[PDB]
Amino acid sequence: RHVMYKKTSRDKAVSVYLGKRDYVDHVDSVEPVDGVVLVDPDLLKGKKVYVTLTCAFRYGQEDIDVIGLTFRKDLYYARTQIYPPVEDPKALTKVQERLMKKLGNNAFPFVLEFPDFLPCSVSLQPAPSDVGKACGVDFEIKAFSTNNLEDRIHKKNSVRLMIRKIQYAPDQPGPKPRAETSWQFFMSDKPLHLTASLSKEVFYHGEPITVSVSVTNKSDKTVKKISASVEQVSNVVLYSSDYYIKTVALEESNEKVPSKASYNHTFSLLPLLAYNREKREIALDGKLKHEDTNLASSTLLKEGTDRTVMGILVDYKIKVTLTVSGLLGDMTSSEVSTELPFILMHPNPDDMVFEEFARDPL
Repeated sequence: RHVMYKKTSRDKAVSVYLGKRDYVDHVDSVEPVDGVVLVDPDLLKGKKVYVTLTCAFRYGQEDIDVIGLTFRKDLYYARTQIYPPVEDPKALTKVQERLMKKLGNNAFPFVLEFPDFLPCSVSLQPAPSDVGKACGVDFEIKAFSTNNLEDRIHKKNSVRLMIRKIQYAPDQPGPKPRAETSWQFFMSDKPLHLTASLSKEVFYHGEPITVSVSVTNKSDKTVKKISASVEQVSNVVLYSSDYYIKTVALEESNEKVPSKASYNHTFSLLPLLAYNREKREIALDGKLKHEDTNLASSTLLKEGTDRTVMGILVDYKIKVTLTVSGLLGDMTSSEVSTELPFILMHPNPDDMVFEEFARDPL
């Protein structure tokens, strides 16, 4: 039941059709943006029609196109003239052949490649107070008509589609994250040993993360609490050096571990945007008002990269923490912690209808 997405200018002259709203970064390659522009030669006053792909960092507002932006940096730009055809034909995708069958002779195909240096879609949801801290990386497909490229491009003559670049890679094979720490308290004869492990390195939005915690308490002190959490750390790397950290999942266990006792337990942590709607100064992969918006993926920096092109560096870790105390009198508590980095990823996005491009609301 394959769906195609479309959107048209107000002047109805140009009209863009795409196979997807979201194009997948596969780490070593990116699905290109292939679609067709449907023009009306008569409405076009002998004009040419171009399509552009633009990746931009924005800071200060929640879109690149709105006025009031403190800062904008264009990370990538590419333009292709689809009409009149400047020949250079290519092997149409199945999507483009299908689209053209149904749309007829005024459907001209295009393909716009992503380079490998670009970031994925990432957005920082600001605090309701500090909305000037909003920033992110937007991708825009824009088709438009013009007599001369020097001329201003009116909103009526153009059509913008705000696509996403989302990242997926397989979770096997990989390593098993593991972290140990020992702490021998003053006048304890043996130490308290803490161990945490994950089954793999890569997890997908919606996938429970099971943390295996293991405590060997040879101390004289008592473990009074055991918490396991997901922490999202964000580092803005363009315009300003904003830092953010958010707990996006937490499971605790008041089950004590007495002196001279051991304890094994698995936790199951679900870092979903569903349970973090209230939170702000948090990194997402879209606008909060859309259904398809998730938490942000882990930033994968590639060898010899300019970090700053990423716009926002996002990383995830599990934190396991034991709260430890004496049994009576001196109740001074102490924490014993271990951290497990992991990669959070978009899950794999596994006749012909047309839907409007606009993304489903919440």
